[PDB]
Amino acid sequence: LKWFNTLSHNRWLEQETDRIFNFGKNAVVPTGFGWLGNKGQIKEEMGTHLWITARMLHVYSVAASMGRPGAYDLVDHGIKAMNGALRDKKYGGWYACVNDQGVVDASKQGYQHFFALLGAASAVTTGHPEARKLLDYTIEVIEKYFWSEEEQMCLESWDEAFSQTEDYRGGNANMHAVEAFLIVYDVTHDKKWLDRALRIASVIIHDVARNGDYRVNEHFDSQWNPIRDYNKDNPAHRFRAYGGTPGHWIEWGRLMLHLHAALEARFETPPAWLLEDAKGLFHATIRDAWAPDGADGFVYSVDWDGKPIVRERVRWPIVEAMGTAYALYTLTDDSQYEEWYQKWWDYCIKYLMDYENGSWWQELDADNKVTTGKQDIYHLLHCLVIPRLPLAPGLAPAVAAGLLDINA
Amino acid sequence: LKWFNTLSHNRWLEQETDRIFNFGKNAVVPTGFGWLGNKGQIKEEMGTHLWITARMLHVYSVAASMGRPGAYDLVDHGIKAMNGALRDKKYGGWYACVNDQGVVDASKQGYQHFFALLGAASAVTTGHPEARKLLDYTIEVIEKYFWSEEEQMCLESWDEAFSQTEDYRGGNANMHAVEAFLIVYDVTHDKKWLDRALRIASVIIHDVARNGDYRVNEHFDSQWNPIRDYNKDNPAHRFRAYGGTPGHWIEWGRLMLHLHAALEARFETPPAWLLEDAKGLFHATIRDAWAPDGADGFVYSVDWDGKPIVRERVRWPIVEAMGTAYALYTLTDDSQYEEWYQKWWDYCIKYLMDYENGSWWQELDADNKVTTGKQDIYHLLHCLVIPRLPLAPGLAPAVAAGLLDINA
Amino acid sequence: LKWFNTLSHNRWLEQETDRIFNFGKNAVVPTGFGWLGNKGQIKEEMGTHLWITARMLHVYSVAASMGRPGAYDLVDHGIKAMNGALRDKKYGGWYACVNDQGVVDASKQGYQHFFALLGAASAVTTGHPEARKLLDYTIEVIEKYFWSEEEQMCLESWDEAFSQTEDYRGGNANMHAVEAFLIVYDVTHDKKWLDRALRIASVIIHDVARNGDYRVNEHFDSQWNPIRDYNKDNPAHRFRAYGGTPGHWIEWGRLMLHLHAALEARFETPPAWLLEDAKGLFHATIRDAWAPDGADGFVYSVDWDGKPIVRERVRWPIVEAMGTAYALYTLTDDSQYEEWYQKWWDYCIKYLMDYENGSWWQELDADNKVTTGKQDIYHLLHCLVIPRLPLAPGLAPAVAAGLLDINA
Amino acid sequence: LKWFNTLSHNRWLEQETDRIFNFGKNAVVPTGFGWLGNKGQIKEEMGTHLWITARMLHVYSVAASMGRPGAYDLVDHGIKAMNGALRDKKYGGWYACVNDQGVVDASKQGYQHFFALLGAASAVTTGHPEARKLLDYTIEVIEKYFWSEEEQMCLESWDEAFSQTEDYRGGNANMHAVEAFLIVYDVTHDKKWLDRALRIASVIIHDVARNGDYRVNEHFDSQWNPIRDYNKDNPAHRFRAYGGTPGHWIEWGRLMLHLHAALEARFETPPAWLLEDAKGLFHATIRDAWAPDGADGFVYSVDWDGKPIVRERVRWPIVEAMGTAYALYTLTDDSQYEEWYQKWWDYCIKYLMDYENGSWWQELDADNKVTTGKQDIYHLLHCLVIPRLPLAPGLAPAVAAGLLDINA
Amino acid sequence: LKWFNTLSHNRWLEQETDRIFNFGKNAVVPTGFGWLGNKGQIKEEMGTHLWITARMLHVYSVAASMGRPGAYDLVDHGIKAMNGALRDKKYGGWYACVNDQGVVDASKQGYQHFFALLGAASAVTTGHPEARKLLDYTIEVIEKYFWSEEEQMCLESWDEAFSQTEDYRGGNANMHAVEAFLIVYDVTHDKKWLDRALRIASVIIHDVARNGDYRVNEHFDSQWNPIRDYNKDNPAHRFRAYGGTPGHWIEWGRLMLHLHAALEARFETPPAWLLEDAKGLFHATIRDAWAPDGADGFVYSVDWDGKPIVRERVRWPIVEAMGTAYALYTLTDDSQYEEWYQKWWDYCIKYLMDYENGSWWQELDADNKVTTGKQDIYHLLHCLVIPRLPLAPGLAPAVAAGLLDINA
Repeated sequence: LKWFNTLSHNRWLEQETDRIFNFGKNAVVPTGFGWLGNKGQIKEEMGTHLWITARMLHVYSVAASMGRPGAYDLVDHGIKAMNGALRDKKYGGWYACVNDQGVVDASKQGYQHFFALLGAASAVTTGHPEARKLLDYTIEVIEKYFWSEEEQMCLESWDEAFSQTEDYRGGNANMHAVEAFLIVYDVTHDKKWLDRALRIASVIIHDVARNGDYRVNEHFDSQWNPIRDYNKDNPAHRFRAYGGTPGHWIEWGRLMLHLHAALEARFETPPAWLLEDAKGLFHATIRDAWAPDGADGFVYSVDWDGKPIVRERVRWPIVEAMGTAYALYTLTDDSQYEEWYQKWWDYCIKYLMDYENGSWWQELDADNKVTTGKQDIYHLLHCLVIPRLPLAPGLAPAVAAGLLDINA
Repeated sequence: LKWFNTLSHNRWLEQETDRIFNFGKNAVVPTGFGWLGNKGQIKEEMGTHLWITARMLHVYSVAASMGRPGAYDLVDHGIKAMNGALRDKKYGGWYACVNDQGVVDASKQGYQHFFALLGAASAVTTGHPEARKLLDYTIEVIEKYFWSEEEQMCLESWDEAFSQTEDYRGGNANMHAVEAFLIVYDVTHDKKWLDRALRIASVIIHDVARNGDYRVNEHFDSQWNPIRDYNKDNPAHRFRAYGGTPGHWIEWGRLMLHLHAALEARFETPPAWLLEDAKGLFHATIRDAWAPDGADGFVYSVDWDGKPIVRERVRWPIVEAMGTAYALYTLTDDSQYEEWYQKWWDYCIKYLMDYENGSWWQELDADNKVTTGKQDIYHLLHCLVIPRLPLAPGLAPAVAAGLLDINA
Repeated sequence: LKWFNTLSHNRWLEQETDRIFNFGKNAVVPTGFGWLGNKGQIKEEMGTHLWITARMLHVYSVAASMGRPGAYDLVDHGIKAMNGALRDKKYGGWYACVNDQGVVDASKQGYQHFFALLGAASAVTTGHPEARKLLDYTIEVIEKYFWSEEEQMCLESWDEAFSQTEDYRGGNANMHAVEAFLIVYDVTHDKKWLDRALRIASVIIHDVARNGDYRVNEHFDSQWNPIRDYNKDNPAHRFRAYGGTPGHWIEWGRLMLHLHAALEARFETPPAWLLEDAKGLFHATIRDAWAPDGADGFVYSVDWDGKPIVRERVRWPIVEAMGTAYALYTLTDDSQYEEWYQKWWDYCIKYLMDYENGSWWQELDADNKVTTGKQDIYHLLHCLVIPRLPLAPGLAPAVAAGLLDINA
Repeated sequence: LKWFNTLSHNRWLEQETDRIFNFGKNAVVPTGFGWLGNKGQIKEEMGTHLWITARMLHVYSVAASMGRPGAYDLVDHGIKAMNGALRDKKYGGWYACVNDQGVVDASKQGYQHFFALLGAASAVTTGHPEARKLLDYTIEVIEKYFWSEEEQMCLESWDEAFSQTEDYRGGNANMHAVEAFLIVYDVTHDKKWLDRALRIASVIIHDVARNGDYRVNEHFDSQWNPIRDYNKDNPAHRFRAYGGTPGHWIEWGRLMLHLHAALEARFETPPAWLLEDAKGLFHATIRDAWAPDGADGFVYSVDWDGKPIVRERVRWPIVEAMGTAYALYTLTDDSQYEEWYQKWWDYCIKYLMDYENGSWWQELDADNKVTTGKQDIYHLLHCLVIPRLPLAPGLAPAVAAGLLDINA
Repeated sequence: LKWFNTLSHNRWLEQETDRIFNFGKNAVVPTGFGWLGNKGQIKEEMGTHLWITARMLHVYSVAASMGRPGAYDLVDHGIKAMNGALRDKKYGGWYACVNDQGVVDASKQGYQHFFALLGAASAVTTGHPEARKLLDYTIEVIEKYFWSEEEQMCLESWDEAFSQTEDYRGGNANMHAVEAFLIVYDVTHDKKWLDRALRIASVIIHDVARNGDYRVNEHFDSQWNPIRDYNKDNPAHRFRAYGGTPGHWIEWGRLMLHLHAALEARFETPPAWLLEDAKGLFHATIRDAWAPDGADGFVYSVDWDGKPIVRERVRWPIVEAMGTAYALYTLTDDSQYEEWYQKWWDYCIKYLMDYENGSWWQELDADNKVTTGKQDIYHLLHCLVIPRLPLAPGLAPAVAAGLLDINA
């Protein structure tokens, strides 16, 4: 019944957190962080990705501030890799993927860059001597090719040379921008980062999503008009999945509570829609995606009527669900959020956690059985560490500030 | 020996704080806050000053967050005043002094308007519904008439209608700008107010002061050139007194350590000179001003050779010295600072504190005897509340944030 | 903004509490506790009432557990008084009032007898060797003559010989029954006391009061039919005042939250009507009684249309209101409650608290000006100690359990 | 029932402590500390006593460590006095009493010299730059004239020139020696001080008082043989009163518990008899001296059969009893000691504490009415501060070490 | 960035500590504690060493105070061994090494005897019934054969029958004398041991080392004259290595700060050279031994110009360095010290820590690679437990006093 803000529960979280930090260290390769498989081994053919490398940089900055030996070393390894092979020393920014043999993907993807921004901002909290310089440059690359001052939104991607930008606008790239902007804000207080976050949110969530029963529209045209039918011919395709992706909805919910908390931290009454929409997104994720087909677990994608499409149970959606449950609980003090949190934890240790091979499974059947791959651990901190910290400042900043278990 | 961060000492501090909060409540007048005498009674002839009203608003905002019944009411009263008689509903800003019958001094003085800015920013920490609006307005007045974007420094004064500004630039008005700016920053988290703080300081302190044996130059010309000879003719005129007034020097010291803390708070390695010049100003104050004439206490004014001019022991100087002692202790951990703090407290209860008539005496003999008036209580928080709080965020913000005694 | 559960605010409350404990100790007389006046002097003309003596036994039982010397002495004195002259050693129970010259009022009043029960129960929390025996006896009297087993409610009063009970039924006697039952429950855990309390509440509040816009109906005939007309022609009369007396409404609200908490404390989900009706009574009190006539303060009585009658501002109503704000804040975390709490504290120090003569003024005219009796300090604990403790166990029990400031 | 180690009780103790510190402040005279009267006025005819000056030095060293401004100044004043007129700069040691004109009593009294030792040892805990030098000189005087290496006990007194020691031996001088030795041990860790303490206690308490039903024999001859009849011709006379002085008995009790604690603090199992005899003395004190004549309170002197002689209730005996009660509770956790403590506090606030004129009354008649006088406050710390500290290290050392309320 | 005094870091340290305690329990052999191998197995051929046995007694006294089941049993085993086969029941003291068949090495080694003194003093903190007896006897052996009252320094060794002492004096034997003396002082509170410690250090460090650029000279002739060339014929032989061994330098640093803390605790201002030289020894160790040959880590020995000799990276040197970093940080609050600590922890988990086979590796190449014995864990408490305790009292005493994590 009572788990939040209790030391007994938090100790359990910390212990699982260590099991996860330990699992991730096996990803260290020369050009950064490799792709970990079902037993924690590296999948060379996957090479070294930008998004995975930036996330880890962020992940071990948190671990370093938690006083773990070797984490800081991984942070140094992350900074050097962001100044290495992955960095396009010719056109700027970072390549999408590279291996020891050279570049595998030279495309410049927005979401992957905002993750670079997050990594840098979090790396700054560790005080690493090269971190602040990495963030400065990253902020430059962002403002030069990913943040549109005319649209006041984020772009999707570009070719290596940054010659032509894709005629597509997405909710995922802008969501990770809001995520990164929050931390850049915490380590700069340059007002623009927060306003830009609130701006991205008022558009994709308070405007579009909210008028559609809180089902986030992911695809927009270059003029920022919803492209509802996008990918309607490739329904099961995960990448840019047709319809709405509920996991994203709930993640968006939390981010807005962090926006809410940031404003409150500076004695500023936050706009009421942040909390309203956060709940809206939270309830809509449970309404359409939680156990809608005869079994527990969150389905991956849903159509515009609330009906499931991809019913596989992928790991991160429920992980984000827990993080959001905690955020809502923190601002509402409403027990229903803690009940969902506890319920989701029971599900996780029942079907997702793998104590035999390490970490948690990537995804399961619509019947929650293992069937395809665990290259990420970054999301896990949102249900393992976030519940031990206030909502402001952000994740890394708060740990670095010694706020862990502050409310317990 | 050990007082800082001890609950026993802090309880003592809190109890005297209440004695003083109580003393000040009697200043309440229809147009704002009156001028209190040696027995806690209002001196009607003095009328209602803008600087006293603004300071009192600041003061009770702190008391309000400390949970003192009545305080919030006085805050409301202060905001009503800042919106009423004191305000120039024609040219903007506030009149220097007014009364029940009309305006007494329509001039618009910088330092007084900066206290207006501090008062509104502090009031914002109480959450009073009319506070934020008051601050925004004050921000307008300040950026239009007192903060010079071209000079990148603060002006001194304007006539009522703001037709022409005074061909003078003073360290005091700009010092209270830094003071107010730090709080505005705490309740807006906007980078500029802090950038403006450092700027003001790099000039008046790191440039001029540091090159003048840390004796702060007070009077300047419209081109910010030091007018060392200012008032060398006129007598011991307190108003823009000739030479250097040490109390201000030690005050600048603390202000820069608050600036230091703010930068550290947002994970930014602060300039090494904030702390260097802090120590410098501290030492210089003791050097020329502490017991230089056969008796304990701080002299009021000193000349460019460091020789006392006005030898009267005014209250606020030693009060600020204590505050600065605490700040330097917090950032250096050097025991000499704590020794001075205790040394100064003993002096205060022995010669300044008036348990008989209330509050503290405002000024003493060169021999520490009461002679020729207790209109302020704002300074006292610097030696009664600041020692119970971290250096970041500022006074009012920290109390409202529940940081009182956090380090004890 | 934030006072509840903050050590700074609670320190203020404690210090005021000590000022009140000191004031009431001047009421000690040979037969029990006297009636204190405006300067804290005994008004021996008033004699020694049963209710005042029972209340003081309760008050100093709290003071005693708070570690105040002398307090226990008053508790001992209170018990001896309950076993002495005040006790009807012929027919049982206690006279309504006596003096050094004999019995002044031999009537057996219910509410006073229930206060006797509260007194005995609280005294038991001190461990005084004679308290338990006093409570056991008090139980007999109560179950024998004041808790109608047939009516499942409380009787009003009896003649000295308990031969005929009054043909009237009131809310006040039954409300103080609830108040006392909660504590007996805390010191016995005999299910009946809590059940009886719920029963009383369900009838007077959930059934009657709730159907009449949460305006509590005080007068009933022996068949428990409300006598809405009762005392009509005598409006200004306060004994069994005509219409509704809001002060009682809000008090019932708190008591019901204590029942709520009592049930949660034994891992039982409480019925929702408790919290629902508490909010109803609270809002109902603000609606009709708070500043309804162009001046702050709670009116004493109101009619069935919510229109005022006795517009004097009596002390206990706003004191109880504050206690209820705290109880409701504690169960909903809704800040509106804390705001009222602070607003009322500012009102109390501005017009009620008397630092010059001691304690608080007991009454003000409709314009909040002091009229001219300062007996009772019992109510004050509800706004001074209650806010520093959980809602379960009850007041005296909680302090004896060492829970003072447990949530701060 | 529960006061020991509760913050509520300890806050009460501290507040009363401040009321007492303030009182003693007026004793400051050019030669040290004067003799305070019933209104806190200096009774000039009494002059400046060594024992009073030494005690006050000890007292304000505690106050200084508690963070009280002005206290350290008094410590400084005390040290200068111990190096001024009171000090026999010709023969060594200190005159018993002096005034502004000269030496009033040149005798070298042992109990007063041990208070000098206590005062210095306590002053050392404040860090005062002259404290150590004072302690070292005091130690030299002690070993030179008051600690008999041949007798392995303390001497009584000498003439001004230290050429003729008194042909008498007393327990009071040896008892204060133990009290001082404990603190010297705390600020030096030279085993000899604690070993001498044990030796003194083993002889006077364990080898003599214990065989006398725990009635401490105070008068001995030079061969340390008891002089039971000492002054049988003038019982009523205070100085070296006939028979036993119970206040001393219970005080020896506490001192042996601090000794017990000191041994525990160095991981050494303390002899069983220290605790056994402490219980012994405490019991005997209640037996013969507590309310044995029809009214509460402790009588001053007792006959060898346990019969009262001097029945006036002096202040310190009960003050010390409370301290010992705390010490025995701490080592036995037996509630009976806490009950006595509370009972005695009730007695104190009722008969001894004087809130009207200041401090506490020094003496009351057999019926507990103020008689005839407030020259001491040193004993009061034993019931006001001792209870907030562990038994090791001693009073001044523990406060200086930041142990106030450590167990609360 | 921030690890010291953070619960999150200390939890990491406690958990590794348990892993370490678990590894050492396997060393139990009938005659005391055996020599453990790289897989935690007993190397029977090495037999039972006095130094190892004494170190484990010490180690498990700490584990026992930390509440670990089994620990106290190992403490008991340790005491039995020190009273058994190891003890020379004919000439006194202990044999340097023995096995089940008899005595392997009958020489009486000073540094091993001082470890016996440390083990006994540490054992005393557990309260074991036979500890004090062992400590008492060890004291007698030490004062009779290893502490020279004429030299005011420690002797090196003797033959079995104690007929002739070695014509040599070493800094190592005297260093562990200071280490043991500190703990003897904590369990005897006899300044004699702290005086002897302060004396040892004033000679070995403030005298010699400080004048040789803080390069500690360890080989001396019987007249205490440095033997700079000692073992130049065996420049790669770790035993009494030629030149300087930095590991020892930094260790002396920490020891002197414990000595500093010890003096502070008894309110005695400590000699400034303790902290000054500690800083000096710290800097010297980094200057000459940290990464001086193209790879991270500390070299084992260095010549008189600071040039490396033995370049293998032995375990204990860096472990001691982290301990000293903590102590310096604790007394200077200077960030560089924490940065080194963190930097060194990252190195340890990277190359030294062996989760695969248990404990940590004992030695590495100049390239930090493992090669061709894990007989110790005593050193590990200096980087695992010391950072969770204050500097006074010492390690075992402080844990037994409940100070673990007191500053976090």
